[PDB]
Amino acid sequence: MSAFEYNKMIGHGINMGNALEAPVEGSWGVYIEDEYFKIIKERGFDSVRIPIRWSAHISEKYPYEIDKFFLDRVKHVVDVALKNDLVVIINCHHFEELYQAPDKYGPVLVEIWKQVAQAFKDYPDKLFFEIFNEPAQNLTPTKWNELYPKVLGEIRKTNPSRIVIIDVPNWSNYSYVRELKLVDDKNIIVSFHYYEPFNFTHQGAEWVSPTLPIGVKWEGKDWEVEQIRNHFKYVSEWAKKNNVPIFLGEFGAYSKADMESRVKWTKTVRRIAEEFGFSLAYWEFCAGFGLYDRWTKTWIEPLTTSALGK
Ligand SMILES: OC[C@H]1O[C@H](O)[C@H](O)[C@@H](O)[C@@H]1O
Ligand SMILES: OC[C@H]1O[C@H](O)[C@H](O)[C@@H](O)[C@@H]1O
Ligand SMILES: OC[C@H]1O[C@H](O)[C@H](O)[C@@H](O)[C@@H]1O
Repeated sequence: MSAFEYNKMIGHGINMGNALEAPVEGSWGVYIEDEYFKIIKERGFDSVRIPIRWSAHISEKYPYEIDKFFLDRVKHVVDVALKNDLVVIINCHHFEELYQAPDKYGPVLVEIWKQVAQAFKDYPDKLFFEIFNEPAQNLTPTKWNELYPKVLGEIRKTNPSRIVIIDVPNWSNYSYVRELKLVDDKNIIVSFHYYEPFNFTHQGAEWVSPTLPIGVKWEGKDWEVEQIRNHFKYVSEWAKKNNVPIFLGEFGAYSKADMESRVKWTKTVRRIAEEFGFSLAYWEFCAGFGLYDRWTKTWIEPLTTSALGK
């Protein structure tokens, strides 16, 4: 039961976006209904990645205790996901203070994972932990390389062998993969995110400032495919050198991009990842990058097939 076998269990997955990583669940548009996981399994996904903003559910002061009600909610969500025979990834996501002052908030992340690891320690091996989403800014490659092992150390005290996913630093952009220093732990998976070209995938996304213009195409030209292949080969050669499996944790193009381009970009990214033995998770389930319409109760096609491969 090696890290590579567990990586294959992640397989082709999907992110439950705009839910538990909002300040409050539902305030970004998605409340996780129990049936969503049955719906996700039924379509053919192997896994679900669940972004969680734990940092908005803890006391301001030490020992940064996680709200009991929030913790039981997450427990319930995990329970239902696992009962639907999915692999489940829970993370810490959008810890804004960590990006600004990691020397101060690094110990807070440790305490958060102390508590989450303790609550989930007896869960089946199909639940994975992911220490942090997209280290960046003040949480530099170097500080991340210092911080993550300490959180991992803490996790290992109660969960000796559970799969733990380590994000690439600098927003987990592919090109920073070589900056990540690896530990001796043999039950880890390295994760990067892919949104290239950013002016395609995030065109018209109001949350980017300035808002990128729309009308950007992705056409599947040989040169366009090759861009993607070269980026992933770079991740691939590093990973093989270091004997670590790779998880493409997020990839997607915003719905304000033209559908034809989205289908081509999405299917190309998925195929290239499969080619390098990367597991993957589409961003995201049902909102602005979404594959599933909650109201019409239908998966958008062929985009969903482009994301999933079936
Ligand atoms: O990543 C942050 C933002 O992403 C997207 O814009 C979501 O629609 C929004 O809910 C969130 O504020
Ligand atoms: O979630 C934060 C996002 O925007 C950032 O600029 C990163 O470069 C990108 O990898 C990520 O998707
Ligand atoms: O969908 C809203 C945004 O924030 C999320 O955390 C995603 O990771 C990123 O890809 C996107 O830009």
